[PDB]
Amino acid sequence: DFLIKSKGYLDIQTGEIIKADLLIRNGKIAEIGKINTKDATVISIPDLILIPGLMDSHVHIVGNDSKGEESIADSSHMGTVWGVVNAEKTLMAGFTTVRNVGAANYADVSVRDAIERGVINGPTMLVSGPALGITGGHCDHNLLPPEFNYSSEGVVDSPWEARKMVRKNRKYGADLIKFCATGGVMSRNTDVNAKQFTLEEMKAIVDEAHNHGMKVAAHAHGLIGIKAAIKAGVDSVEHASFIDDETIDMAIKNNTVLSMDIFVSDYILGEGAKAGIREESLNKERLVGKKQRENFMNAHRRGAIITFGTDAGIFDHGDNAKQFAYMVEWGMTPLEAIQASTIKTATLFGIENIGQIKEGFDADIVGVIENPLANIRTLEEVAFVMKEGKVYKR
Amino acid sequence: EDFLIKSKGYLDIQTGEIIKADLLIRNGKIAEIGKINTKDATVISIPDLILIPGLMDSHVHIVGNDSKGEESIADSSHMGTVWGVVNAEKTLMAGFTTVRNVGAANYADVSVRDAIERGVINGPTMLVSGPALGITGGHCDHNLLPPEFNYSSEGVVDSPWEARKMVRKNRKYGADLIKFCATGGVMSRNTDVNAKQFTLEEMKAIVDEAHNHGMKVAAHAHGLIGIKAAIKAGVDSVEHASFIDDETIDMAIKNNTVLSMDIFVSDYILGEGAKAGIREESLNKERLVGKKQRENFMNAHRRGAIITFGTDAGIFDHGDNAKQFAYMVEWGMTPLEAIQASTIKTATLFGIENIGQIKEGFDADIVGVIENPLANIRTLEEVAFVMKEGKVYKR
Amino acid sequence: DFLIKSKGYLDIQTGEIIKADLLIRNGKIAEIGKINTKDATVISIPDLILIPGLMDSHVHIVGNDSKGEESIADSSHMGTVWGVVNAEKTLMAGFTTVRNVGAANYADVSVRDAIERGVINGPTMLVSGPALGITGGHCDHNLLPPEFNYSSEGVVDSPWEARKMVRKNRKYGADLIKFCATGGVMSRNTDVNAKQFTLEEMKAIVDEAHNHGMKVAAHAHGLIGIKAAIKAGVDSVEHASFIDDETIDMAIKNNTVLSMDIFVSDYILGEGAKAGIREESLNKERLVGKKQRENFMNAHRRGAIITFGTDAGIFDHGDNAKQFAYMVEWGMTPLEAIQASTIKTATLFGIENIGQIKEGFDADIVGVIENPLANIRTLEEVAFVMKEGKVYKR
Amino acid sequence: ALGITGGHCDHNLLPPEFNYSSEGVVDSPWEARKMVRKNRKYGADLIKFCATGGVMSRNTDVNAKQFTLEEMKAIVDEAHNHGMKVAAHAHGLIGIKAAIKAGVDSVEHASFIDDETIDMAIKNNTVLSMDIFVSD
Ligand SMILES: NC(=[NH2+])NCCC[C@H](N)C(=O)O
Ligand SMILES: NC(=[NH2+])NCCC[C@H](N)C(=O)O
Ligand SMILES: NC(=[NH2+])NCCC[C@H](N)C(=O)O
Ligand SMILES: NC(=[NH2+])NCCC[C@H](N)C(=O)O
Ligand SMILES: [Zn+2]
Ligand SMILES: [Zn+2]
Ligand SMILES: [Zn+2]
Ligand SMILES: [Zn+2]
Ligand SMILES: [Zn+2]
Ligand SMILES: [Zn+2]
Ligand SMILES: [Zn+2]
Ligand SMILES: [Zn+2]
Ligand SMILES: [Zn+2]
Ligand SMILES: [Zn+2]
Ligand SMILES: [Zn+2]
Ligand SMILES: [Zn+2]
Ligand SMILES: [Zn+2]
Repeated sequence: DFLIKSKGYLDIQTGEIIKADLLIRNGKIAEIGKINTKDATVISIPDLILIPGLMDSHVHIVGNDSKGEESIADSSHMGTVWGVVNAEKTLMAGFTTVRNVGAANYADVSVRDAIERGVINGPTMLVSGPALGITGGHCDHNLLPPEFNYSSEGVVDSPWEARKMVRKNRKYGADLIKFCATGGVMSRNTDVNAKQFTLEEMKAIVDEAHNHGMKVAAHAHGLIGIKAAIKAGVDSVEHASFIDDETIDMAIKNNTVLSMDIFVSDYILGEGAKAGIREESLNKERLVGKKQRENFMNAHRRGAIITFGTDAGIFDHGDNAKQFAYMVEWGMTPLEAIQASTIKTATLFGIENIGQIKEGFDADIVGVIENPLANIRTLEEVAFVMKEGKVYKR
Repeated sequence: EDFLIKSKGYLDIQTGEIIKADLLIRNGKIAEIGKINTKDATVISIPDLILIPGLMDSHVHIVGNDSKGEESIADSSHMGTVWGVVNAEKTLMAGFTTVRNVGAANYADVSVRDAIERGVINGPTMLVSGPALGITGGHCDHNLLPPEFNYSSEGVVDSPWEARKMVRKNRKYGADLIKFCATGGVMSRNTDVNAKQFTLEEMKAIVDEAHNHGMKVAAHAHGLIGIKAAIKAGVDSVEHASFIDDETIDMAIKNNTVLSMDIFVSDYILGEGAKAGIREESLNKERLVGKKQRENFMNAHRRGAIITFGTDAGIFDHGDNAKQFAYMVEWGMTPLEAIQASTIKTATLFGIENIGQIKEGFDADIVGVIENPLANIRTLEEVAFVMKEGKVYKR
Repeated sequence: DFLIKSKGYLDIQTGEIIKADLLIRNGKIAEIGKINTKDATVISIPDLILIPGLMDSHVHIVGNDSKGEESIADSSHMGTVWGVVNAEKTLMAGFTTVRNVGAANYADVSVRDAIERGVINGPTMLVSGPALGITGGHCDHNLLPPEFNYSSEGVVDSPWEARKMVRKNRKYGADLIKFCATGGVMSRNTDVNAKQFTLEEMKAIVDEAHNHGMKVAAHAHGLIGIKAAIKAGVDSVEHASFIDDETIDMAIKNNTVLSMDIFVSDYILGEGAKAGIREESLNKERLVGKKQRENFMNAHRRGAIITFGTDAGIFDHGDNAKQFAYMVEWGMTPLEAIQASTIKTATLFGIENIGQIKEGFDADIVGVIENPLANIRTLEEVAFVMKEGKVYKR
Repeated sequence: ALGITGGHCDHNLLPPEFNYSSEGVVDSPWEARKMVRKNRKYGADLIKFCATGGVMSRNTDVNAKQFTLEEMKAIVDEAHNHGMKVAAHAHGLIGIKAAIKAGVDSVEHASFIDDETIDMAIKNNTVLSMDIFVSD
């Protein structure tokens, strides 16, 4: 049992700093206010303001981050090694629950299960397994000559094939299903504006996933794909870069969350240009970047649900909180930006008893130096992290 | 040669009346009822015993490996066949003369069935399903190996035409009926009991093809949404039916959908099975299912739904099937209704005539028992005389 | 414990009937003499003479015995069902240890393990797994058209292929290795007098098997294959139908046991002719039958070790004891015939503590009506069977 | 690790219907040669093989030799050609002899090593890597 004495805590619903102590037992926030101090151990942390543990709705924790010629023939296990490292970095940054949204060989379930079993430290991961795509789509790997005839793990090309891949992902322990509805920036030979998958295929994916109580995320930059994903019944649209007034309203009507990664565009065009990102990808980034944040601002105003998704993996894991500054700059209040990373994500994830400092809820608590409603860039350097009643950072 | 059964009196399963008579048995049928011209050959003098028709179980798994421990880990599938021989005898000796085997691999169930039929081994007449059909990762699938193995079990199908083909394949290799998983289950790893498995289109395809070949369809379904779908697809029986509500009990009544409910086996799983080697995930899913199923069993009987005697023997010991009768009367059936559920009700479900009744022309599947079963139903738990097809197997 | 009081017991070495009691503890014969019936519990069988449990060195317990058109498309599991039936029949006939010498799919290890676990009743089986043969050999199944290109489980065609099949059999639990060194009677398109396998292949089979502590049996009718099998170093030659003076001496020198089935030829030409045995097989039986028993007589005289192998499976399981009468008629004393089925087999099998009613040995004991040295045909109907301290027949 | 079909390095935990053999299973000198080459291809520093049965595996005789000497020599020759060292798992005496005779750089466990073959190891610079603690 822990008793947490602090400068106060953010009531995320109201936007209030409230001065109270927190009693923690069985990894849950047991009690809030003045508590009987005779009992057990005390976390004296009186200068820090406490916020609920942060959430990212779009990460790629597992994957090889080694670069250069020496890493060319690396096995898939190197990506699992990197997953361990990056899971720690994500948690230490104050992110306690994340949505891993594409990985190969179910190494994402392995890292998730290892965290859950307390083998390694990291956030609670909700994992997708291999993302589902058409032949030659964004989800497919178009880097080998046709003599190889290589298609990646999640490539499906009929409603029933798609159905079966959803079933196979669930079999090997996926929490959600992810699919590419358009082309993308980071892949080779994909049109960002063209729709990938027929609506029948998209509907089959969504129907099957929901039947198993799994939520569906859809990668979609181009407008025609965003429309189709919403119409198919997805729970979130990732990126949503060219969303217009009419289909923002479609999303509002259908409770479709818009998981928009407005920060990562600056990394790709700046730091990523000489990091090793291809020339074809940088040109597709120009088409997407500036237009996405304009649409982000419009979508928020019109009233669409937007979550905090960063596409961490492209940029460094642990730097996820840099998106908060971008989020307020493009039309959100500091409170709204933090709500997008807590209560909004919680609903999207379909997990209750997280995202709020409230009695009964899980003890996922982040301590921060300044007031986050005054300066949101304090989230970029957190000073206390507790996940499930365990302290990982001081 | 002919036999004369001098009994304390047989039970007319239609009426409830212990009609005192004698029975002449020739060619494996009941030829004469009443006082007969004692003409021919030998006399089965067994006058302490009340006579009932041979008992039926609509849900068994006779073939399967019952060996436990580390020593049995790399056993071939033939061990499950060996056990099948053992368990077939144990089933017949417990007074069950016709059973419906409802899920087995490699058509070993048709091999055991045929062996019994050929007189190679002793056991009940089996109606066999072959491999049960299920989706990838479903209850019918084996979810115990790593993804690297990419293992899916025999009856895994994932499209209406794949499903169609599997029904045809089972028929090709000698199946009598078709069985499929409509929801997740208790005993499997990584299955949601509440969630539906298969699309309705898939289910309808299975049913349509099976019925086209004169095969009946059983559907494993715990969750309500899958029970609805199975009935709507047109199955002949819903196994378990654990979360069936008022509305869909009426659906079943309207469509002649039998409810094959296993109310006994839950006590074995939570009690004896907890230390026997049943996984922690399975025991938690049993607590969700068990108590609620029997409440729904009581409600379904009262609303007027056809319920058969199905035990899920294989989980518990084969031979102990008759233990469910006590549970059956306790949960709203009369002693007569519980025996009817194991005789006439099952015979219709099985689609076999000339069985389930002590009547002239019917098959000589006759069980002798000590006390009156309408007085004490637990006498069925220890039968003293078993005749199957005019041959005596127990005295 | 068990205290067996009988008329007496056959001393298998001397041929005398010793009067004593037999104390049984933990499956072994603990004491032989006048024994204080002390703790427990007495088996009074005063009319019966006790002999060691009988052995067969050549059986096929697992295999489909169903005939007619209805059995044509039977799965291999029907052979397993029949295996259960035939194991019981073998044990009730007073055979407590047998050597099963060819079966498919490791169904023989399944039946053996089921008996060992006490799931079913039967003798202790020593099993071979699939017999090794060349393409188109006696061990191969030559009943399908060439379009099918079917070769059976144990077909090997190089020394390293043969090595690997031995290793594979051991992996899936075989006790011994069996191979075809010549063509046979019961197969289609095989020359009985032609050698199958090169010597190099034969030597590789034997070397690998011996390296693992497995014994090697070789099916060999034709003289030239018998020679080769002995030269390769086999522990037994099955059938050995055309063995001459020179190679009988080869067998004596090398301790090569001759497992000869003299009875079964009368079944094949008589009962089997109408049972469904093909015309090509009956003609090859006429070449083998009469000549084999003449050679059996010569080999015994010259001093070669001959065990009791019947080829049960062709004829009915349980009728194994009929070979005893044939065995005395062709040059053995009644004692020598029973010795061939007890002490001789035990050595061949490589199992100690069986085959003798002796202190420390296993309680494999058969009770019989008359004296077996007076009338050997009492073995054809035994009255008492105990295997490993358990009574199966009274 | 390289091993025979059904050996200590093989995994004998599945039914014969699966026909599963593990990654390093080799059953001829040239197969063995190839697996050494494959291991080197994907970055191995040394080669390890099972020369006898072991404790922790299912269905293996600890005192029986696994691999022919020819196979063993092929493994060692090929590894040495690439400047890789060879370790050999060996409990039983008859396998330890063979591994030394084949020219391994170390014998792992070496549980039943006698006077004569300790001298063989000394003469050949064969290191004995012995795990005396783990049995407790
Ligand atoms: N707003 C952005 N440009 N985000 C980057 C998109 C990255 C995404 N994985 C793709 O390849 O399409
Ligand atoms: N009353 C019961 N618990 N019935 C369910 C028995 C187990 C069932 N075959 C399953 O795994 O789903
Ligand atoms: N002595 C004999 N009858 N030998 C022939 C027995 C049949 C033997 N299994 C074969 O086909 O060769
Ligand atoms: N006494 C010992 N060192 N025992 C442990 C041996 C471990 C080795 N991996 C084996 O199973 O063979
Ligand atoms: Zn958590
Ligand atoms: Zn994307
Ligand atoms: Zn992404
Ligand atoms: Zn706002
Ligand atoms: Zn019948
Ligand atoms: Zn079920
Ligand atoms: Zn069942
Ligand atoms: Zn009633
Ligand atoms: Zn024995
Ligand atoms: Zn033969
Ligand atoms: Zn034979
Ligand atoms: Zn003699
Ligand atoms: Zn080792």
